[PDB]
Amino acid sequence: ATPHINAEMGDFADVVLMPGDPLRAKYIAETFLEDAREVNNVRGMLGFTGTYKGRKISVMGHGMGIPSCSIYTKELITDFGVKKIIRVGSCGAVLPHVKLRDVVIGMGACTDSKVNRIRFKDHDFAAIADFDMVRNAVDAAKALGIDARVGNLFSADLFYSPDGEMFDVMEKYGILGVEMEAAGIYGVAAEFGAKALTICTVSDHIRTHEQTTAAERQTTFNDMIKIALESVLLGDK
Amino acid sequence: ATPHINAEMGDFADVVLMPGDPLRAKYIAETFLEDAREVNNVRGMLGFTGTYKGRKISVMGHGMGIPSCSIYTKELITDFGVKKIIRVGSCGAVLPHVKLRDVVIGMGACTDSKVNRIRFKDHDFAAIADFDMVRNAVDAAKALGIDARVGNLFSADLFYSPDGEMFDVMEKYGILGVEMEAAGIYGVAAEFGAKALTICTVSDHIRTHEQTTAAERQTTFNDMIKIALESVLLGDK
Amino acid sequence: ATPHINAEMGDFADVVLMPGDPLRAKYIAETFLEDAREVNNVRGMLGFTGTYKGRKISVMGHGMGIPSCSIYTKELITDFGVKKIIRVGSCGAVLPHVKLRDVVIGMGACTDSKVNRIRFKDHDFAAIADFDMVRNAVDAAKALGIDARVGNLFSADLFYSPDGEMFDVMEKYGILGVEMEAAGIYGVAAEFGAKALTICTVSDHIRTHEQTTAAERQTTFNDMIKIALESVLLGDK
Amino acid sequence: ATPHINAEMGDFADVVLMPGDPLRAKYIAETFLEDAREVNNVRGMLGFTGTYKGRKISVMGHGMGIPSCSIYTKELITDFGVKKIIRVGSCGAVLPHVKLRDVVIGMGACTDSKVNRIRFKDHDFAAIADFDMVRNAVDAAKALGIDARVGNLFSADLFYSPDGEMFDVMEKYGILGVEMEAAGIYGVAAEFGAKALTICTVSDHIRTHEQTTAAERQTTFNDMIKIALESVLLGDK
Amino acid sequence: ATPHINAEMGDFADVVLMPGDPLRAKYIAETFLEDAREVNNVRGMLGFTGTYKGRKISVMGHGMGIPSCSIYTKELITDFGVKKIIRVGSCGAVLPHVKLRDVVIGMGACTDSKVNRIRFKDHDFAAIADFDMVRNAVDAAKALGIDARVGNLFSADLFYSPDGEMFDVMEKYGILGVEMEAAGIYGVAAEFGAKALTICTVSDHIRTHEQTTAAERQTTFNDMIKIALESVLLGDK
Amino acid sequence: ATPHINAEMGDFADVVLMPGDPLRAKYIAETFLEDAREVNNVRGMLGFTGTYKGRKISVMGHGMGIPSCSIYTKELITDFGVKKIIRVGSCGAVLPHVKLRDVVIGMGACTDSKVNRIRFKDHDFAAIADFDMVRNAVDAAKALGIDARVGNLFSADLFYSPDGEMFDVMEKYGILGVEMEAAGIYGVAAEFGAKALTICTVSDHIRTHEQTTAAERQTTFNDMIKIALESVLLGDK
Ligand SMILES: CNc1ncnc2c([C@@H]3O[C@H](CO)[C@@H](O)[C@H]3O)n[nH]c12
Ligand SMILES: CNc1ncnc2c([C@@H]3O[C@H](CO)[C@@H](O)[C@H]3O)n[nH]c12
Ligand SMILES: C[n+]1cnc2c([C@@H]3O[C@H](CO)[C@@H](O)[C@H]3O)n[nH]c2c1N
Ligand SMILES: C[n+]1cnc2c([C@@H]3O[C@H](CO)[C@@H](O)[C@H]3O)n[nH]c2c1N
Ligand SMILES: C[n+]1cnc2c([C@@H]3O[C@H](CO)[C@@H](O)[C@H]3O)n[nH]c2c1N
Repeated sequence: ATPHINAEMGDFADVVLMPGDPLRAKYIAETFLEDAREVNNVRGMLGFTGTYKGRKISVMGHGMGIPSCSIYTKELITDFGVKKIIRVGSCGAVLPHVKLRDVVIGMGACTDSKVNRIRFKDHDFAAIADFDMVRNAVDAAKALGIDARVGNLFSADLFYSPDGEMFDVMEKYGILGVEMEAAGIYGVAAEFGAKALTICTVSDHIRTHEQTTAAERQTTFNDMIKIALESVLLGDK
Repeated sequence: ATPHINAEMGDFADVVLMPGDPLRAKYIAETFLEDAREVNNVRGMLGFTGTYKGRKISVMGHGMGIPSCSIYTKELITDFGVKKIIRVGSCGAVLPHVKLRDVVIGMGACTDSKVNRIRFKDHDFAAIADFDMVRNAVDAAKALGIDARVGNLFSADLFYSPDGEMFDVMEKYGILGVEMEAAGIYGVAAEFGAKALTICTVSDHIRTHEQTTAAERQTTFNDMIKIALESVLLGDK
Repeated sequence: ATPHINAEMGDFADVVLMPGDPLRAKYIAETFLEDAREVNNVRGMLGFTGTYKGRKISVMGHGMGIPSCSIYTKELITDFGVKKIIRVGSCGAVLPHVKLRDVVIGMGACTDSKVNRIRFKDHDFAAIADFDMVRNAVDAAKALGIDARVGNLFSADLFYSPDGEMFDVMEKYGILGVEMEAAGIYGVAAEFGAKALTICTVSDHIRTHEQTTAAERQTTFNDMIKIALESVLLGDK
Repeated sequence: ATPHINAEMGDFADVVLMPGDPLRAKYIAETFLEDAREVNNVRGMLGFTGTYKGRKISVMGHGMGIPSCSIYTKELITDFGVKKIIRVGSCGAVLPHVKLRDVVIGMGACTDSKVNRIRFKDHDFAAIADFDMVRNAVDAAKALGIDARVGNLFSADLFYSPDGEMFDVMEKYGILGVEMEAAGIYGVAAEFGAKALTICTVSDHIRTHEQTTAAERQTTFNDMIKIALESVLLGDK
Repeated sequence: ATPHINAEMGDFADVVLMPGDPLRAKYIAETFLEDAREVNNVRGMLGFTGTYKGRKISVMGHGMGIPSCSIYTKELITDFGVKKIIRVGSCGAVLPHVKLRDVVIGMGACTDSKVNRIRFKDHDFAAIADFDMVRNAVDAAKALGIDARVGNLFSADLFYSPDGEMFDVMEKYGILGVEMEAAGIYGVAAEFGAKALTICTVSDHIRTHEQTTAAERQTTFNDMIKIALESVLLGDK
Repeated sequence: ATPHINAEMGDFADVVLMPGDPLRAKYIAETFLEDAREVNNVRGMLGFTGTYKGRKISVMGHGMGIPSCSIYTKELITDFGVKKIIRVGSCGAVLPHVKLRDVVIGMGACTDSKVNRIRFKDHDFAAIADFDMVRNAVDAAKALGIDARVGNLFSADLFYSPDGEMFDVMEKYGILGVEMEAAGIYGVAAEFGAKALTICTVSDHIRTHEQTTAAERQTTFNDMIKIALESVLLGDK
C-alpha cells in the first residue's frame, strides 16, 4: 500500500482507465465491467478491478489537476505494475468546428504548468501519448462509427485563469480541448517508462457557451468509454 | 450552484475548514461539529455545515494539489460568500527537530508551481496567510497546551519530485513542512479578497523516512483541528 | 517570389520533402524523382520539382537550425501553397539500442529553443507532427519492411552544447534522436495552418561516438526517403 | 572588519535598527539612544551603538536597494553576531485607502528582483519576516496608540520602473507599500539563520502623487522608531 | 575534417570573413582575393582561401541563424585554428536616422535566442565583439571615407516574428540593426577563446519600407568587404 | 530637486564621474578638481562640481548595487541635463593574469539582475558602453602610460553569492572584473538616451584572495581617475 492507495501488487490490472471524477469510475465499473470489485477508497478516490470481454481492466479516479493525477499515475506504475494508463475525461473546446460531445484524442498536450520544466532542465518537453495507443483508439472509434479528432490538448493549472487572452492563443495554434491533466500524465509516463493516452469528450464550448446536461453526459461519456475499452483489446492484438 | 459544488448561498458558513481529504472532512464533521449536514458531494468532495460551541462552521475537502484546491477555494469565495478559509492538512518534514505529528502553521508558502507567476507578471509574489488568523491560531494552540511552530511551508506540484537536491535547499532555508496547496490557497485569497491560513500536521519525515498510514492521516491528526476551531472563536472576538 | 526563394506560385508541389542539406535535396531529385527541374537556387538552397510514380513532388533544403528552416517553411506555406512538409533529416542517438542508420519518426519534438515560448505566451507548446502523416509513414515503413521507431526528437539550437548532462536527461526520457529543426517546423506548421512530419536517420551515436561521413549523410540515407515518398502516396488515398 | 564595515566583533549590539539613510541612523542615535558611539563610517554608511532604556542597541544605514542592504545585513549577521534586524524605512502606497503617514508592517515581501530565485533554485521563495518580531511590533504600536497594517510589501529593483501597469497588479493583490529592500533582507535572514522585520511609513502615494509633508514626516518617522525600539523590549520578555 | 567541413588543418587562414550566403562568399573570393581555392563544399556552404595584398585570408558562408553559424564558427576555431572571425552581412534598421546602405558595426548584440543563457547559467551574457577589431574596422572605414555607426545589433531567431511590438522596443533602446547571427558568433568566440566582429550594411528599413536595389546591394556590399579586409591589415600591424 | 538629490538644473556639469563611495567622490573633488563646491548631500550621497584644467566636471557617489545607481543616474539625466556618465569603481578579478590595482574598462556588462529583462521583454539586452567614450578612455590611458584591458564586466546583485560555481563560468568567458553597477548604468543610459562608461580598478582577487583595505579603495585608485578625466578632454575636442 501507499499513502494514497490502500491496495497491494496484483489488485490492479496492467491497464487502468482513469476519469477525473471517482464517481464516474464507479459508474464505469458497474456499467461496463463484470465482477468488478473496489480495490481503493483512500481519500474517496475510488478504484475498481473487473473484466471486460474477459480481459482484466481497472478503473480509478485521478482527481483534478496535474499534481493530483501525477501522484496516482506514478504509484500505479512503480508500485502496482501498471503498464498502460488511459485518461477518459472531459474538456472545453475553443475551436468553432469542434462541437459539444465530440471525442478528441490528445496525441500531445501543451501546458502552463512548470512540472515538465522541472523534469527537463527548464527546456521544452513535448508531452506526448504513446503512438500505438493513439492509433488503437482511432481504430476502435472508427469501428464504432465514431469520428475522433487527434491533436493537441492544453492542460491548465488554473480552471479560473486570470489570463483571458490565452484562449485566443490556444485557438490560433489549433488546440482541440482544454482540460487539466494530460501533460502531467504524459510527463509521468515518460519519467517512469510506461505508456499513456488521454481521450476527452467535449463537455463545454468556451465560444458558444454550450454545456452538456446530466443526460448529454452519460450518452457521449459512454462512447468514449467504449472506445477506450475496445482500444485496449486491439492493443493486446 | 457552481460547476464543482452543488449547494446554494447560505449552505456554507462564512468560515470553512478544508482538509485535502474529503473523508477527513467527514470525520471532522461527525466528531467535532453538532448537527452536521452534508451540503456537497459532487465528485465525492464531501462538504458539511454544522456548529461548534454554537458557532456555525463548514468543513469541506479541497483535493490534492494547487489546481484542485484553487477551484474549490475560488468558488467558495465568489459564490458562497466565504470570508475565511482554514486549510487543515498534512505535510512532510525536512528539519531534524521537526517530528511526526508536530503541528506547523504556515505564515508563508514557497512553491515550485507557476500559478502565482501567472498572476503576478512573472515576479515573486510572497504567498502569505492573514496575520490575525495566524495570531488566533498561535493563541488557541497556547491555550490548548499544544506546541506549534510558525514559518514557511513549501507547496510542491510534485509529491514524487525528481529533484532530491531541492530538499537540502528547503532545509537550509528553514522550511517547516512540504505539502501541496498553501501557496495556491494564499494566491486565490489575495486575488479574490479573502483571508486564509494553512495549518499542517507532519505525516512523514523526508530524512528519517518515518511515516503515518493512510488511516492515521484520515482520522487522527486532531490537535490541528482543535486549534483551528478554537482559533475561529478567538477571531469572532 | 519571396525574399529567400526565387520561384513562382505553381513551381512547388503541394507536398515538399525537406532535408537540411541542399546537396541531399539534389541527390534525392536526381535519383528518386523523374523529370526533376530546379526551381530555386537562392543562397545555394537548391529546390526541385518532379514526379514520383506519377505524383508531383518537390524537394528543397532548409538549412541548419530552427531559424533557418523557419524562414523556408513559412514562405513555402504562405506564398507557394504548400500543404504538407516532410523533413527528411539526420540525428544523433543517445539510447543504447538505437543504432547508426536506424530510422526514427518524430511524432513530437522537444527543444531548448525559445521560439515556441515566444509564440505561446511563455508556456509549454507540445510541438507535434500531424497524426495522419505519422500513420502514413509507419504504414509505408511496414510495407517496405523497414523498422522505424516513433517518438520524441530533441531539436537543439547548439550542435556543440556546453551542457553534457542534458544528454542523460534526454536518454532518461526516451528521446530517439537529437537534431535541430523538428520543433521549429512543427511550430511554423501550427502557426500558419499546415501539416508536417519529421523523419530522421541516425547519423551519429552520442554515447558510442560512432559517426557517418559527410558523404554518407548526403547520399546514402535512402530508407527514410523511400518511406517519405511512399507515405505521400498513402496520404493521397 | 570587512571591506564595508570598519569595526570588530563586539562593536554592534545583537539587535540592529536599519533605515536606508545613514543620516537618519545618526538622527536615531542622537535622538533615541544614550551614550551612542559611532562604530562605522566606511562609505559614509554611519552606524552607532548605544542604549535604549538600558538595552544595548545598534542603528546603521543600509543604503538603497536589495544589493546594498544584502551586503550590510549579511556581514552584520556572520561577522558581528547580529541576531535580529529591524528595517525602518519609507514606502509608497498604491491602495486608495492606505494614507500617508500610515505605518505598515511587512509580514511578507514580494519582489521583481532575481536574488531569491538565485538562492532557491529558480522557484518561489516566500520572503517573510520572523513571526514573533511581527507580533511584538504590532503590540508595541497598539500600546502607543498607533494603528498599523500588516501585510505584503513589494521590494522593487527599479524606483523608476518602465512597467507602469505593475502598480495596478500590486493594487489588485493588496500590496500595502512599495519600497526597495525588505525581500532582500528576509532572504539574507533565512539564508544565514537570523531574524528580520521591516516596518515602513507611507511617505508618498503613487496614485495621488501626494507626497507627505517633510514636516509631518519627522513626527511619524518618530512613531516608527518608537514602535521598533519598544518592540525590541517586548521581544526580550 | 568534421561532419560539416571537409578540409584539414591548414586549409583555412587564421582570419575568416563570413557572409551568410555561400554564393556571396564565392563572389568575394573571385572579386577580392588572389589565387583563391575552394576549400569546403559540404552542404553547399562554400569556403575559399586566397590572399589579399599578400595576406592569407579565408571566406566562407555561415548560413542563416544562430544555430547555423554557431556550428561553423565553433569548428573553424577548435579544428582549423582560426583566430579571428568577421561576419559581413546585411541587417534591417528601425531607427529613423539610420539609413539604407549605412554601415553598422555591432560592438554588442542583443538577442531573443536562448543560447547564451544556456552557456551562462541563465543570466545575462553581454555578447560583445573584440574591441581592437571594432577599432580597426572603424579606422578602415574612415580611411575609405565611410562613417560607420557603432552600437548594438539585435540577432533574432524568427525572421517572421509574431511579436510586432518588439521593433518598437528595439528602437527605444537604440538598436542599430536587426539581423540573425551576431549574438551567436560572439557567444562562440567567448566560449572558445577567439575574437569576433560583425559588420552589416543596412539592406532594408522597417520604418520607411525602403529596400536595397540589386545594384545598391552590390556596391554597398563591396564597401563593407573593403572595410573588413583593410581592417584585418590594420590589425596585423 | 528630487527626493534623492537636493539640487537644481545647472548645479551639475554635463559630464559626471561616479564612484559608488561618496567618500571617494569627496576625495576626488578635493584632490583633482579646482574650486569644487558641494551640490548634494541627501542620504550622505555627496556630489560636487568644480573644474579640471578649465573644464567644468561633476563627481558624485552612486551607492552600491544596480537599484541604487539606477536612481541617481536616471535623475541626473532627466532632471539635471547630464549627457555623459563615467563610473569609476572597484571590482574583483577572477582571471589569473589580472592583478590587484589593474585598470579595466567595461565595453560591456553581463549581469544576474532582472532589470534589463524587465526593460527588454525578457530577451537578452547587451548592456554596452558608448564606443567613443571607450575609445577616449583607451587613448587617455595610452597617453598616461597606464595599461588598461577592455572587455566584459559582470554586474552582480549579490556580493556574497551562494553560487560559487558562477565564478568559474565568468573566468571561462573572459570576465575582467566582478562589480555591481555597470549593467544597470548602461541600461539607464540606453533607456533615457545618454552615454555611459564604466572604468574599474581591481580591489580584490577572487582566486588568490588578495585584497585592498577600505582606506585604499577610498583614496588610492587614482590612475582610473586620471584616465577618466583626461578622457573627457579628448571627448570635447
Ligand atoms: C473550459 N472548460 C474546461 N476547462 C478546464 N478543464 C475542464 C475540464 C475537465 O474537468 C475538470 C474541471 O472541471 C478537470 O479534471 C478537467 O480535466 N472540463 N471542461 C474543462
Ligand atoms: C528586418 N530585416 C531583417 N531582419 C532579420 N534578419 C535580416 C537580415 C540578414 O539576412 C538573412 C535573412 O534574410 C539573415 O542571415 C540575417 O542576418 N537582413 N535583413 C534582415
Ligand atoms: C512530500 N509530501 C508532499 N505533500 C504531502 C502531504 C499533503 O497531503 C497530500 C499528499 O499526500 C497533499 O494534499 C499534500 O498537501 N502530506 N505529506 C506530504 C509529503 N510528504
Ligand atoms: C548532436 N547532433 C545535432 N544535430 C544533428 C544532426 C542534424 O544534421 C545537421 C547538423 O549536423 C542539423 O541540421 C541537424 O538537424 N545530425 N546529427 C546530429 C547530431 N549528432
Ligand atoms: C565580488 N565583488 C563584487 N563587487 C565588488 C566591488 C564594487 O565595490 C562595491 C562592493 O564592494 C560595489 O559598488 C561593487 O561595484 N569591488 N570589489 C568587488 C568584488 N570583489
